[PDB]
Amino acid sequence: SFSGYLKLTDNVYIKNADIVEEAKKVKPTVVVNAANVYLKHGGGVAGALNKATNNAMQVESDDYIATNGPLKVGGSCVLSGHNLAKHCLHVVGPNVNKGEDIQLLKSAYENFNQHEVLLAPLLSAGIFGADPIHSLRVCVDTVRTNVYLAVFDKNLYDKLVSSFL
Repeated sequence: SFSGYLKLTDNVYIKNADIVEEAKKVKPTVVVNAANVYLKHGGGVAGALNKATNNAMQVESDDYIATNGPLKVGGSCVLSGHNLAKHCLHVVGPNVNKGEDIQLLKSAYENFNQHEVLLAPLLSAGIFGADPIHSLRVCVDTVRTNVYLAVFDKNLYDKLVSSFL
């Protein structure tokens, strides 16, 4: 079970944590990856989760892409969670640095509603370029299932909690 989280709403919780370390500790049913459409887990959360699986996530992902083609921005797929979780829900939030529509962030968060409980990062935050305060707002206003958000950056976590409406 999840420990040390601050409750933001009925169903959204938040913690200043490294999502890889959190996943290894909890071994949740679902860990969300901040994926791109190609499932190329190079950096940010995706690079870190993939490195923790010894690249097994990338090998599985390349086979998934070879069979199915790329995901849509705002879409997702369920793959193995490897040593981190039962499943990994790869969700593609819009990458504002690639000129993608920020309105797709709500569509991206809607994927979380297919799972009762998830360990997740803030979608489109970090190297995806969106405002994490906005991502948290969209998360709380979209996700209805139980989401445990791991925010790596302490200063960002404090800003998110202190500005939460």
